[PDB]
This record gives sequence, structure tokens and C-alpha cells, in this order.
Amino acid sequence: TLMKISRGLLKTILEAAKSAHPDEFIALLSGSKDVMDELIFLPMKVFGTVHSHPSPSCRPSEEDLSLFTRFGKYHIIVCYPYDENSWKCYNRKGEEVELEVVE
Ligand SMILES: [Zn+2]
Repeated sequence: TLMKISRGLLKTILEAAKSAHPDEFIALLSGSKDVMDELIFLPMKVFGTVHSHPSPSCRPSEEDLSLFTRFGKYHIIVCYPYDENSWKCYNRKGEEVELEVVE
């Protein structure tokens, strides 16, 4: 039904963002059916993208708006301090999307 993201994937994303800090982390999202459970690193179906911001804001940047139009329908933004409440998901049009974590 409605797309959800696995807890493990979320955790790996937050850890990768923290490790990239102060630089931005960027990667592709994927999975099977209705669960995001694949992380694809940059040098198959693509659900979307994920990238971080070294500051406390998850608001899409001008560039992000351009990124959202190319890879998948779900685009996650993770921001400092990269805890479980520092990310948001957006769709190709930059609108906010509700992405629940699997039990
Ligand atoms: Zn950005």
C-alpha cells in the first residue's frame, strides 16, 4: 500500500550523514514493493534520493528542487544534528510527504 522506510535504512542514513558532516551526504533510495530498505551509493528501480545539510534545516534548497525531478518520487533531507527527528521527505514537486517507519 503506502510506502514506508525500514528502521535499519533510516539508522544507516543518519549515521552516514553524521560521518559526512560537515560535508553533505548524498545517495539513492530503493527497495522492493512498499518498503524502502536499499541504500545505493554514488560512484534497478530508484525510489528516490537522500542527502544532508550541515545546518538545522530540512528545507529544500534551490538545487534540491532540481534534484527531486530526476531520481524517483521520494526525496529525503536529513539535517544537523541528524537525530531521528532531523529528516523530512518530499516528492518531485517539493511538497512535504509523510513517510512512516516500519514497526
Ligand atoms: Zn539540499
